[PDB]
Amino acid sequence: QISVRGLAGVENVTELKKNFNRHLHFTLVKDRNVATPRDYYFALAHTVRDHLVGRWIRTQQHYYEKDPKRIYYLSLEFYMGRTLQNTMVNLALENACDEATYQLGLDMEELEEIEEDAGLGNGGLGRLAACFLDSMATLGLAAYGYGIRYEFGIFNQKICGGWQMEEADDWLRYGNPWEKARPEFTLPVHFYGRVEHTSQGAKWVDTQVVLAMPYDTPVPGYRNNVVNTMRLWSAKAPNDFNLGYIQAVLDRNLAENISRVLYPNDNFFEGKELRLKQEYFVVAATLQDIIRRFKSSTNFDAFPDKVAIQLNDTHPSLAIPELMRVLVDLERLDWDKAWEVTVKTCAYTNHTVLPEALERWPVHLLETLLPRHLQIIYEINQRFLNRVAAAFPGDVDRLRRMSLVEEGAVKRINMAHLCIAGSHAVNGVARIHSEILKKTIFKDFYELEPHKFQNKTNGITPRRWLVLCNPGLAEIIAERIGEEYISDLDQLRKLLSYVDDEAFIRDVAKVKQENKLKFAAYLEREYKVHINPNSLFDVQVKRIHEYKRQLLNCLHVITLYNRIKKEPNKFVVPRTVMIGGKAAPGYHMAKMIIKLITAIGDVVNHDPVVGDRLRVIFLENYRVSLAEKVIPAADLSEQISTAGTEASGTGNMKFMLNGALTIGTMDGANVEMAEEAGEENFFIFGMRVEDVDRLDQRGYNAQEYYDRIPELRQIIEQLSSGFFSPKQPDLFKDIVNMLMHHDRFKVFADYEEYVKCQERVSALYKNPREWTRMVIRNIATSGKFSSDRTIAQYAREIWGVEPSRQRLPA
Amino acid sequence: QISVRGLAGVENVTELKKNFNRHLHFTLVKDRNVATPRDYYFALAHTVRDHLVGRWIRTQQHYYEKDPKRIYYLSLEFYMGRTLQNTMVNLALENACDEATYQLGLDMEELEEIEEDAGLGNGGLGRLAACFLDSMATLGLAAYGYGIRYEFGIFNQKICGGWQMEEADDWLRYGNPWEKARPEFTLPVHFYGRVEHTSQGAKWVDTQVVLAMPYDTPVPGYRNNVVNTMRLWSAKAPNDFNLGYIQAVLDRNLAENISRVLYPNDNFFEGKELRLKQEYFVVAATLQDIIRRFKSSTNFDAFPDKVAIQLNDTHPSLAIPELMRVLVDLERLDWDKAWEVTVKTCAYTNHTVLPEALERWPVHLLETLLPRHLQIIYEINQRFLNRVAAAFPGDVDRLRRMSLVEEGAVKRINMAHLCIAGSHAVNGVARIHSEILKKTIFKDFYELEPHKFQNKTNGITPRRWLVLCNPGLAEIIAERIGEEYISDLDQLRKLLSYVDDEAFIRDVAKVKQENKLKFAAYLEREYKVHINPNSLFDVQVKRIHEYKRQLLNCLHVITLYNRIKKEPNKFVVPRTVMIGGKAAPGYHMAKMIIKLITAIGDVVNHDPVVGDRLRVIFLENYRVSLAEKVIPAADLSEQISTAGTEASGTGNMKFMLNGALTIGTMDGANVEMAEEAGEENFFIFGMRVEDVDRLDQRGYNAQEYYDRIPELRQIIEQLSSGFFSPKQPDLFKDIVNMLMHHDRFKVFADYEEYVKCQERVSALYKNPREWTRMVIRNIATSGKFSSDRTIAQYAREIWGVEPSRQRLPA
Ligand SMILES: O=c1[nH]c(=O)n([C@@H]2O[C@H](CO)[C@@H](O)[C@H](O)[C@H]2O)c(=O)[nH]1
Ligand SMILES: O=c1[nH]c(=O)n([C@@H]2O[C@H](CO)[C@@H](O)[C@H](O)[C@H]2O)c(=O)[nH]1
Ligand SMILES: O=c1[nH]c(=O)n([C@@H]2O[C@H](CO)[C@@H](O)[C@H](O)[C@H]2O)c(=O)[nH]1
Ligand SMILES: O=c1[nH]c(=O)n([C@@H]2O[C@H](CO)[C@@H](O)[C@H](O)[C@H]2O)c(=O)[nH]1
Repeated sequence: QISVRGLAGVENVTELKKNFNRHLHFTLVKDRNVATPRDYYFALAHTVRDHLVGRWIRTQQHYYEKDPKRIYYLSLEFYMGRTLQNTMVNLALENACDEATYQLGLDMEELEEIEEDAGLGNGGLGRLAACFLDSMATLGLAAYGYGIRYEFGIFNQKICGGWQMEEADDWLRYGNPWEKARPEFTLPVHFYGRVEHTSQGAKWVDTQVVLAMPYDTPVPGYRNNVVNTMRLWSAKAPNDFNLGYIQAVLDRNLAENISRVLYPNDNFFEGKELRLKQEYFVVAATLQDIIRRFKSSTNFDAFPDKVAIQLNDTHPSLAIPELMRVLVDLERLDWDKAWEVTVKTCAYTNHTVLPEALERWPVHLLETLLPRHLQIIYEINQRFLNRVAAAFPGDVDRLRRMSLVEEGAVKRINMAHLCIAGSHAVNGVARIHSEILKKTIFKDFYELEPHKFQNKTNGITPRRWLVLCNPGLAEIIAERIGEEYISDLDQLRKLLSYVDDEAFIRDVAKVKQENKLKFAAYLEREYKVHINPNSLFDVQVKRIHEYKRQLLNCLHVITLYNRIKKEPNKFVVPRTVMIGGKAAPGYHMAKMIIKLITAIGDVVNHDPVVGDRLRVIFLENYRVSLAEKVIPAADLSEQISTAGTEASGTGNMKFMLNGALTIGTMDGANVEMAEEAGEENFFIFGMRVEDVDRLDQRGYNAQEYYDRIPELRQIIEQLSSGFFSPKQPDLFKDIVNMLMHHDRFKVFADYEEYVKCQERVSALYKNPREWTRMVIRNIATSGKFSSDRTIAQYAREIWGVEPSRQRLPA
Repeated sequence: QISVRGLAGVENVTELKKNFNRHLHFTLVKDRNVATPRDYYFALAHTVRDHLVGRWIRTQQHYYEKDPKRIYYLSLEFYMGRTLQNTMVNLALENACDEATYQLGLDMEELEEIEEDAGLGNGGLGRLAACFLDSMATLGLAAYGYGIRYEFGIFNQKICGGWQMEEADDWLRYGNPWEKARPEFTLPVHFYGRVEHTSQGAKWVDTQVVLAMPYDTPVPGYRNNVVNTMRLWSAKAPNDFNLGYIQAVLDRNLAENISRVLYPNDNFFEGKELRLKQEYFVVAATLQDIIRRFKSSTNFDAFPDKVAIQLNDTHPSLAIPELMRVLVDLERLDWDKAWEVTVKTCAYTNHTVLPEALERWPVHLLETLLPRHLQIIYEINQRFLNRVAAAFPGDVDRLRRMSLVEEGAVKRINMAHLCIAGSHAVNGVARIHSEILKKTIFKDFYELEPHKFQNKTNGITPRRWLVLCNPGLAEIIAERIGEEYISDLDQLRKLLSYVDDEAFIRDVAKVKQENKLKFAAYLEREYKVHINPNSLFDVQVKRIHEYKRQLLNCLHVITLYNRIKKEPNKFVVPRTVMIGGKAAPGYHMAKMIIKLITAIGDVVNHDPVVGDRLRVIFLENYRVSLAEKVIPAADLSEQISTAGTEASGTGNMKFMLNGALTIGTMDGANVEMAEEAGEENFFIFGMRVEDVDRLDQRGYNAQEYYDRIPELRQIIEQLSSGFFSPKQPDLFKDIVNMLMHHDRFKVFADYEEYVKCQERVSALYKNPREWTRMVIRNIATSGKFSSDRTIAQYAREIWGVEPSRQRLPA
């Protein structure tokens, strides 16, 4: 059908059809008479999977032959989403499979919707790991993703009575055709026990054993025949476990609960023992696997030359003391040599400066669960502080500020300090974020070892986030500049010479209108809700959090509603405001924000006077697959976090690449996006980081804004009086109280400028031609935000390896 | 290689090899360089499985087209063992696969040993269900086996310090290539709740829901292209289950524990709630499946004409009240009509008369877990007793004896009485057993409804128990009379005309010697233990129980040892005594019997004076796969249960079919075996049932035997003094006490005759030629014990269907 989807050759279509029928018969054990849509989906999945195996086997054989330096990306989250379409795109099989299924009398798009999302992540951090794996394979790096195979991923969100309800994400229910169990590589992981100090070295004994069984999933690079591996560990009890008889067998569940479920917290630390076990479980199994592969290449001096370990946040921070344990206790290396190897092998990526998100584990927990690691951490701390004392003699406060051990109510271990001390590189995820790290929270560390600190601005993969979710846009672009940009996004700059091209302007606007019509139809199909496709699609999708300020968006929506009610027969640019995202189960305020959104919609969407001029819809169960649908249909991207709180943001990049203009604060990657496109082509507003600091020094008083802004006062009075909750007048009392007395994120402070800025947005939308020309200027300069650029920087500046765009023989 | 293993055609061997390589590549994702023996086993399993699918799909389509009466065999146990070789045998692919793997440079026998046994059963009862499925498919019946897919089957037995140690049987660890999940047929099962009586009928509400997910396994008939289905249910929690968040997800384990593990009790009732849940779980899911299939053929009058439900023991007895519940509460049929349909649909098989094995569930348990079923059971009881009262006016004691409800400490429901009342046929499993049912335990019921009682003597499948485990014997037999006997075992009688044939006599003896050499080698291979292949292989394998009297065997062994020590230089026929079997985890006496066996071996096997004249070995982890190895190598089969206790026995039939002579009591099927072969060709000894009754009436006093038999007294004194347990002199005090003061099975009473009989056995073994001629007379008359004969009788006399030997187009 479309160019960028590859060729539909005669031979290939014929081959695909016969293999599809073979799998339906032999694999699914069914015939066309009793086969269900799900049966057809699996028949197609197995058919596409077959095309991966050959490349998968030779890629790994290749690495064995060439023995290049290996990159190990450790993360407790991999937000993969669906795999079928992504695999077809990277193998250039989309059109052939589309044709083949068509001839079999089937609609491939219908079958694609049957696949469950692999929701092994919460949001940005988990998605970043997924985009990175794609880019590493596309850049020919010998990379491996290591994580946990959660039985239950992020919960499915249901909205009942306007409230969020959570239900288990049993994604493995019907089976996963993409994974391959490798029980032959099962490894033992130890817990509890005690430390014995013998003649030669310490020994960790009397431990409880839990087995780690790996499951491998293929990660195909973009049309380069490279297929890397994502290995996820599953917990298994040993057969002699607890061995009444029946009860002993049933208690196996205890040990296996380790890989049962993903903790649903986004940017928030919850110090639960089960979480600590998950963190050590992935680290312990992964390192044994790494060392095994290394020995199968005694000379640990060359370990850093053949191995690079990237820690995604502090979640896998235990890799540092665990590597020391193995080298010192098992391999018998002297401490100094072991430490040298560890530091040169490990690199750490920091993701958010919010204090409530930092991992600080109680010493009593580590003491009971990992006694040897606690001892190693104390020793690391002792030697690190000796270095600090020698560099800054007499600076006693610096010593306590930098310690890995925090004193107080309960002693805790600051995992971020542990990661900085044991890594040769520490990076932030956006220029402004990395600068904040050096200027504030890690100032002491930067002064001691300035060379360790770097910046690696985040990115997104243009495969899933353009070609896959927005084929129409990828096509009109390819028509003008070719297909090379798909793996070299910087080439999009060539589109700048088309900003005045009437044909192009018209095509860009047509693609957007088509995406909006498709999404508008989807809303009625699966969610039965009417919306006007001619309105401006104003969307904010991301996890619900106070710092992301979905509340500021709500205030604007209510402002628009009150203005309309005041002057009913006055023209206003029609808008469909869409807000979506999940709230962590125990985050009360976030759950109240969701209720507020649906409550506003209940009032606005049923007011006769408003008509189709304003609609407020809450996008239920926002996840990767839904993002792929709504982002291509958006006109306006809301990135309005308080300056200095959003480390980077990645959703913002997805919107920019798909033809939406951005309204946001100078926070995270927004700053670099505006810099790339030009501030005149971005809708910037609000306080800058410096402004926020000035306000804090002075003392933030929300009352002041309430007293001086009539429109704001009206809104707060409506909320307090029960205007949006008739049967429950004080339902939103907690929200009003927080906004008025303890708003850590200064919602009111940016209210006026935000509303003003939104007016400028509506003004531009009234001029279709100029709105589109600004869109083109955004798409044309979004190249810097490809994760291929990000990974190339990690490879050269941190891992010490060169990326390759060379194809492998298929 | 051998005739009975089919042809190794040029085309087929070529096809098998390419498909084997295809699976190793695409299915296992490996190459010949990294493939392990397990990888090769799976490659072979998937290759053979492919040959099943076509026949499986058309067999089921066939039943849909012809709509024959369906037979549903409900059992909580299906002791299947391995599936690879059995599948090749029934598809006539053994030689082709042997050749194909040979050419690939692989040993098929080595690969077959890699497959895990499907140990979803405890012993005879579970194995009977497995043999039955094979015969039903071979006889072309539209039959379905319904059970539970236990995650953990019967525990693996380890012997440590002479004691039994149990370890979890994680048989699904590496995956099961034979099963096919059918999540599309997932059904809800209800528990707890309460009963609401409305205007029209009662309603079961406020229940907890557990999902039942079916897994289908193919059951191939012998070379007739028929492939039936064994459907096993797995428990799954609903996604809204219990929906802190984390804990709610982790608590899903509670509900899913239902299908977690098989209760390891053999011939013993343990009234645990979890077991009751398993029993209802299988019954509830199965009946919904049956009714669905029935409606997809309103007219429940014809239900009994299209459906037959066979209850294997009382374990699935809840099918009766559950069928009534559905018909009355859901379909709205009047009670009388519903009862008529139920009785005509259900048939019940009784398996043992031991009182401790009878299921008698506490009313308080049924009251809380299945409130509606308890009400239905009371109503059934009320109407049944009204019938009894009318038939035997004034016989008040008969009323209390026949009640389904037992009064006393705690009220209980006698499930056997429930089954008799609600079934149109009740059968015993051996002639003597069925007679005992009518004369004793079910006398009252027989007098009320004599027509209901029948006999169906057990049998074993000649496919697994001859062709598969003893190809050498099947071959020399085929050479003389053809291959027809494999599916018509009665033809073995033709071998009687070869009893004087010198060539045949020599071949029979050669095959046995070969089997013994092979087994003797196996013992050293996997268990490192030396034995003399020239000795008489005396074996007793079956679950450890007091009624089976492994203790009587022990007394004989010790007698032989004491006699040798007394007259060292006197000649005696060499023997290797082998005893094997598992003991239920909580059965103390059985565990003590195992310890006694190993203790005897410790003394006997290391006594210089004995030499290789006597060896005592305990066969560890006795299971189906081990039975297939030891039975073909046996010379003497020990079937020595106290007369009247072994309902039938089936191991006895396996030994008779494989060339071993039998020493046993006139109990269970032993009586019919001796009758078929002729008492002169059997080694019968001990009390008959009538003798046991006389002793009980008089009062059994073990002391008498001890006082009058010097050799017996010596043995008991050795046991008491610590002769077999030096470091622990009183280790066997419990055994001696039981034998002397409360032996329910009269071990001493049969001691003298047993030892005398064993002397006659040794006398015959000294004459190779005559021993073999007697063996031939046994094999020649073992035809009656084929499960094909058993199933043909069930089909004609109970289910109302005609068996067919017609092939289906492949
Ligand atoms: O994901 C979450 N983010 C949050 O900000 N919180 C918040 O943490 C605060 C510090 O303990 C509490 O005071 C708040 O009541 C709580 O909502 C959560 O409980 N969960
Ligand atoms: O637990 C967390 N979850 C997250 O999603 N993040 C996020 O990681 C992203 C990738 O670097 C950043 O772009 C986001 O700004 C950050 O909030 C965190 O920093 N921490
Ligand atoms: O499988 C088993 N078979 C048994 O015979 N027993 C027996 O049941 C008897 C009745 O309660 C007890 O008195 C015995 O001590 C026990 O070993 C078991 O505990 N388990
Ligand atoms: O729990 C039980 N397990 C058993 O193995 N049996 C057995 O079932 C067999 C098949 O009918 C019989 O041949 C055995 O004699 C009987 O003990 C029972 O009767 N009960």
